[PDB]
Formats: sequence, C-alpha cells, structure tokens
Amino acid sequence: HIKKGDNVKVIAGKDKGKEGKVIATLPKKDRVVVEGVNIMKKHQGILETEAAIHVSNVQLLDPKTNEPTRVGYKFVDGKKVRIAKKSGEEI
RNA sequence: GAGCUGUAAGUAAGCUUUGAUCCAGAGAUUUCCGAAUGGGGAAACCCAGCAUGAGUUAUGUCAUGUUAUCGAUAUGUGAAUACAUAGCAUAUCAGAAGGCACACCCGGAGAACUGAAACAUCUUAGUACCCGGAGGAAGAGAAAGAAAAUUCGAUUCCCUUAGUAGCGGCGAGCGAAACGGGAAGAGCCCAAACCAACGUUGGGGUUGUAGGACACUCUAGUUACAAAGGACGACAUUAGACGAAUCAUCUGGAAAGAUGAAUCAAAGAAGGUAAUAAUCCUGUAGUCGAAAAUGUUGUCUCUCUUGAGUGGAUCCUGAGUACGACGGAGCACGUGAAAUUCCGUCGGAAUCUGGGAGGACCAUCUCCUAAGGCUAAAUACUCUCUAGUGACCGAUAGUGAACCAGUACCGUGAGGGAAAGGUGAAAAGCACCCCGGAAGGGGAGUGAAAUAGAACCUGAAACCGUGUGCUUACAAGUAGUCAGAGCCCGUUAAUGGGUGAUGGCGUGCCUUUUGUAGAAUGAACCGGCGAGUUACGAUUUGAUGCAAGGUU
RNA sequence: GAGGGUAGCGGAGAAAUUCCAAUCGAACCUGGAGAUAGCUGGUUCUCUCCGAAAUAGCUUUAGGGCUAGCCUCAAGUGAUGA
RNA sequence: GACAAUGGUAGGAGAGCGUUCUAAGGGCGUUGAAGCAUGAUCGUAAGGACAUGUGGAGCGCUUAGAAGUGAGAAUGCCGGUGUGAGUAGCGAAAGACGGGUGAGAAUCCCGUCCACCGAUUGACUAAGGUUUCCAGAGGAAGGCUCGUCCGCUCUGGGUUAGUCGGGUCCUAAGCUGAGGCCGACAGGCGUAGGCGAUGGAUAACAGGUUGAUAUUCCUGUACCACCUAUAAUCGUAUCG
RNA sequence: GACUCGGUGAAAUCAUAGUACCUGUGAAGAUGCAGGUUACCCGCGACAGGACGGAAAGACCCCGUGGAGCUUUACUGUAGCC
Repeated sequence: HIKKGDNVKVIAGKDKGKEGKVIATLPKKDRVVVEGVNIMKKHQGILETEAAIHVSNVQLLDPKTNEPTRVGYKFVDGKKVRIAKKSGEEI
C-alpha cells in the first residue's frame, strides 16, 4: 500500500495534518514509521524516538495539488504503476 | 515486487531490484530402530560370509553392493532300490507378509447382570467382547417366484398395510408378508448333445407364449457385467490479478459518535483500524488468469463383429444330487396339523408321456423349470479436506487438553490423570536522587489513568488489622421482640438516624414421626456448581378451520 | 546369593480358609454399564381458594401393590340432602 | 352501599414476580454502559426506581416466542479462609574455650583440650541410583532452629586398558526352533540347529603423580596372539 | 518429657452461643423449660464426673420374594465312564 520513502499525510491520531517521509516499514504488523510523527520518550538518559502508526492512518497526497487520495493500478506498461484516484497522474 | 535471517526482545556477522525471503506444481538428498528380512538381541545395539575397490613394506582398518522364511516357475534333478513318485542344490519374479477410521460390510464363534415383581422353558439376544475377510461401499440380484385379477414379470431402499395375521409356562413378551403409492432401473456368460485336431478349451449352443443338436428360406458393439491391450479435443482441481464512492465543526489522550453539507451501489457479507465506518485498511458484487501436474469427459481412432432359422421320427440339459428317517439350527412362527430353507449321520429318485410349488396330505387346475457362475444405479458410514451455517458453550462452561495435555504426577505392569487465559491505543516496562547487604519502599519521570508496575482489566463474601461516637466489672442470658429515660447526630424530608439504664414475653433450623428444646438424623464458615427433561404412541380438556364429510 | 518355572472355571500349601505386590471363602485393570435396589438421603420464587387418611376386601401378602371409602377441579340432572 | 366468607400438613385449582436468548417497534452511552459499594425510597408478596463513589464499553424499554430459568441442607463436588493455638512436636548420642570471616555467628572456617566406635560408626567391592563427584561465585525457596554453610541455586570442569570385568570362546536349568504332528479361528507341542552364567577356558607387576581418574596416564622391568624380510636339517619333513 | 524464657510451629473436632446448682416437668435420665437457692471482671498450673464426650451408615437381634461360600438319599442339568 505505502512504499518506503513516499510522502503521506496523517489522517487520524494526535498529529492529524502532518506531512512526512516514511523511513521504515513493518509489513508483518501493517505499521509504518513516518518522520516527525508519534515521538516517544524512553528511559535508559531520556532518548526521544518515533513510534510506528497504523498503515490505515496515512494517505498519499496528489502530486499536482497535494490532496490526500487513493492509489489505483492501471497496468499499461509491462510493469504495473500506481495511479492517483483524483487525477490519472502517476503517484 | 522491498524487504529478509520460525516461535523471540537482544547480541552479533551477512544476503537482497544481477529481484532475497515468501506462495504453488514437479525432481534430488533422506542417518538409526521398527513387518525388519545376513546371524544374534534387553527396539533404536553387538558380531559375520561373499564380490569389487582404494590405503599398508604386510597384518590390523575402511567404503560401496549382495546373503531371512515361505509360495508359483527353469535347470541339473542316480536312496532305502536295477522304472522311480523322497530329500538335495542354483536361477527368475510390482508374488505374499505388516499398519488403520471409538465408523460402516460379510463370515466363524458366542455371555451375563436384568425382565417375568421368586424361578428352570422364555426374555436381555444373536446384543457386548474375541477372531478372520475384505471393498469405497458391502451384501443381494435375472423366477423350479408372487397370486386366484379380463393377472404381474430381476435385486435393494422409502411410505403404507399394522401393532393387523399369527407366535407364546398362549404368561412376561415377540411380531410378518403380499397387493397399492415412490427413488432407481440393462442384463449376460458356461456344462451337456454335436462338428474338427494329438487330460492346453478349437468350433457349436444356453431354455417354458419349450429350447438346442440335427435336417431347412437366405445381404453393429467399447474395456463398470456382457473379450480386451492403446492413439485423438474441451471443462474443472492445486499459487493469483483487477475491483465504485467523504469532507468540515464540537466533546476527547484518540472519532468511526454528535452537529451540517456531499457521495457511490449487480458492492449496505464480514474482519481490523487509539471509541459505534457502505465511501480509511483487508475484503464483498462482478469480471479475468495456469509453466507444470492430477481427475472428469467428448470425438474420430483402435480392436472385436452373420442375423429371421416354417418340418421335426431319433438325440441333449447340471447325481451319491432331489428326497426320506434320526439329531440340531434357521424362517414373526417355542415340533406343534408346520409347509418353504440349511448342517452332521445313514438309506437312496425320475428323465419332457419328466420334474418342483400354490402352509400336512390326495385329486383336478394354474404358475414355474433346482442341484454352475458373473453384473452398474437408487442405500449405509466419516479419520481427514475446501467453502460455509447456529433463538449452541463463553474459562468449575465447551473436547480430558483455549496453556507446547495424554504432559506434571501415581502404579512392577496392563492402566488411571490433573491444575495453569486478560498490563496499555502504543513498552512508551519507572534515566536520575535518597534509606537498605539485598528484598522492599519514598520522590522524580512515562501515560488519558501506575489504587493500570508483569503475584499487573473489573475486585464480591468468609477471615485478619488500625482509629473512633454510645455502652459495660452484684451478674443466671436460643441473644430477639414490645415498652422506655439519658447521651451523640441531621436524611431519598418524615408520624427522622445511631447507641441502650431498666421492665413484660420468649427452650434454633431441616429431615423423620402417634409424638422431638430434644441426649434421634444432617450442616465448621463463605463463594461457585448441583435433581420430572426429550423423542415416538394413547387418552382427556381449551382454542381454531371445515362439515356428511375431514385430512394426506 | 544369582539365573529360571507353575496364573484366577487357575496355581501353591509338613494343611492355618494359608499365600499369590501393604484388605483373598475366591487377585488386579478395562469393557457389558447409567447392571438391579418393593430400601435410606436429597429435590431451588411468591400470593389466593378448597382440604384429607392412618379403614374394608384380596394378595409368595404384612414398612409393597390393586379396587372400594374419604379430597379437589369441570360439565350436568333439580328438593331427590340435613 | 348492603349482608356473608378468608387456621391448616399430604394433595387439587387459579393468578403472578425474576433470570438468559430470539423476532419486530421505539430509545439511552466516553457530557461515562454493565458490574460492584452505600443510603432515612416505592408496591399486597415474589420485586421495581432514584442519588452518590468506584468502574471504563456496552445495555434497557414495549408486545410476542423459545428454555441447561430461581439453592441452606443430599456424612454432596471444587476453591478459599477460620477454630483448637502461639497449644503438641522438632526423629536414640558430649561438649568447652580462644582466633578468623561478615550487614547479622550456640550452629560456617582454623587451633588446642575433652568425649564415642574400634568382628568396628574403619578399609575395599556386587545389585540398585544416575552427575548426587571437583573449583570459584551465591542465600529467594528446600534443610523440622540458625546459617556467611550444604547431597540446594548459578558458571566452568572431571571418567584414558592387547593383559582388570564382559563381547569376536564353551556349556546347566530354562527359553525359542527350518521341515514335522495336533487343533472352530487364533494358535498349542516338538526334531536337527541356535540363544542363555550364578560355573569351565584364558597374556602385568612394583613405585610415582592431579582440586576431581589410575593394574588405564607416567618411570622402571615383563608376557601373549598375529604379520614382514634375512641365516642353521643339503625332506619319500610339515599341516591334519 | 512436663513446667519458665528465645526460634519454628501442626491435628482430630465445630448449627450460632453472654454455657451454675437443687426438686420438679418433658419423647418417661435438662447449661437452655417452671419455682427456688447461689454467683464481682479476666488469666495460669492440675484432676477427670457429665456434655447420653470424640475416632468406624452397630459385627449381636429382626427384616429384603438382597448376595456369596459349603453340604446332601432337595429339583433340573452336565464333564466323564460303561
């Protein structure tokens, strides 16, 4: 659904409306780490680190107008491509 | 199509768009024990022969293959004993052996407690157990039949006939069938007479509205029975792919909730997501896809293939069988007037002008043709698969087992057998300071909440403690009830709440008994669990529809 | 002392109903099996109306059962009750 | 608005309360559901509301339907916790003192006296057990008290054979046996042949050494079986 | 051993208990009922009369149309033998 290094928007949670770059992925549990989201404080001094959120809480913005949208698959070329729902432009 | 190195957090060293892991169909490798099979043996071990190979100056050692016992088939196959029909040796073999599914099927063998209010005939019962065959089913099956109609026409299963006929120390109890309505539905091959070959099957032929041999007119079938061995196109099964439609505001640690305005539907089945989502995620409706491997089939291929036979004198069918007597068993039917069907022992028929049956037996009539074999479909059952369903369970429940359970543990052994689920949305699992040898604890910090800190959701009663308002050391108490001063409080607001100087009355509860304070029985206390239910028949009452008719 | 043999409708016994894995007048385990019990014990919420018997006959019967007699609920026939 | 009825066991009849689930309709809940705790509330009974604290996600109402639908007794089953009660007991026996260790010593370590066994409580070895053996480090639980200690916990170690005891040697009892005999089925007997010590045969001794092994390792001297090459009898042997 | 101190620390039993005596009464032998008499609250060491004291659904006795073992000229069968 969301690949590593793509740009997404937080749709739900405590940081709703925060653009970031995915920098990690956990497909086994469906969780993804997005930079600047879910910062947590650990005890071991206090080392602040970023927690992983649910993959169903982030959306990909349109390339042209930066609008959160769903991903489609036209599959014209021999390799399938990700197509933005709002506009056919590839995401 | 970007991540990966099982459960599992870490600590490491590494692989991967040259496309890793992961999923599916085919191949390779596969130690030792175990039918275990080279010989032994206390299974998972020990000890050998033969052949061919490396190693070693040689011996010791090592590696890869072969050697169990019984069957059916070659070869030699000279003992008592001069045919020889003992043994005895080698060769060949998708020949056997053992193991499951508390389940279904056929056969062998075969109890008891119990009921009859005792008990032996009888019943429970041809049931349990044991053994031995199998097969995806088995078994049965092409009339020596059912009957009495102006007849039907292989077997099996369901409804009905019916709790009827009948059986029975005629007690207790047991218990049919044929007609009629349905599911399914095809039937064939041998022996014999005879015709050709030197106890191989070569032809010929298969039966009752009588057949064949023998004399006589004369141009389709398929390996699921009916004889059996292959070549040839299309659908499904075992990984997948695409797949419509939402944005704000308020309360929150968090929106899917509330408040407004928009949307998709051949998709409003469901499961997740920091709370209750048709439009956030995985899916659903619908529509596509198969290297290679299985199964079901369709086509031509392949094999195999002569049918009506008018006469009718002579010939043919299945024997120690059919049947009888004696002793048993089986048919709903206990020897009874017991027909029909079987086993052991003896005696023993007929031959188409024959033989058998129609509930003893005879006559007449009617219907069939035994003593050889094979045969699919309608039926029974469920280890274990792939989809699903529930006015079923929700941790003392549900399988003994929601946890690594037939495991802790118990027994020499065969066997018996438990207890144990829940932090949070996210480990964000309390850095640091202080008391202490530690354990533990008080602060700080994380979080929405730490009376959520892993002996971790909620946290009832028994039971054990601390503080306090009233009360008690002259008193005889199933401990309560009615009457009633003083002292301390102030509620769901009303003829209020707590404590109790003193007076009247009063010998627990259950079970069982003519009768219990009873010294008759039962309970240490608290919690959970724990006993007239269901399926087929009969009868009566209420309700309801129709009515000389009602209902399948 | 070591290694062996005899098993329950059975073994062993210089004999006691003595022993066969800590209870043997007939061992242990699983199954038929929820054997049978005319005998004991137990059997869970609340109100309203009515309300007994402990007798007769028969009984392989006497602490069991059956019919009759006394209770209750309905539908009926009418002074037939005291 | 009138008169008349209402004690009750075994039993008969009638009307109701509450619990779980289901179908329709209509409603509450993070502005806090169920459950739990408390109170001076309502109805003829079984029972029904309301407020507050705790709790943190489900649950009432109306009519009808369907039941694993109501607990104080069964010497009832399972779990938890009392009473007796700070009561009985703490499993044959001689100990004392001075040092050491340590948070903590009648109980651990070292030393000196004393006491007990000595056909033995001493020294070796079969069966059986199966790491209980050694060293350093530990004190939650186990040890009938204590514990710094341990047959307890953690980490790392320890068993050396041609000759000792068993296999490539033999056999008793007994147990299994190709063919074979006998039996409803299984399977019961049994010959040749095999298996089977508690017995027969059979080549090593004395010292030394480790925290833990010794006829095994080491030092010094032996013996048995089997291989290889080279020399003695100048064979009509030799092996069976 | 018991008894007094330090350490450790069970069991049978148990309807709730603020648990006196005498004469009488009662299902006929009362801590609990009637009438009298006596008794300030709470411990420790001892004795054993009674709570029909506590361990075992009384083995004696009688009942069940209940079991099991044994005996015989009880009934009906049977191995075996002639």
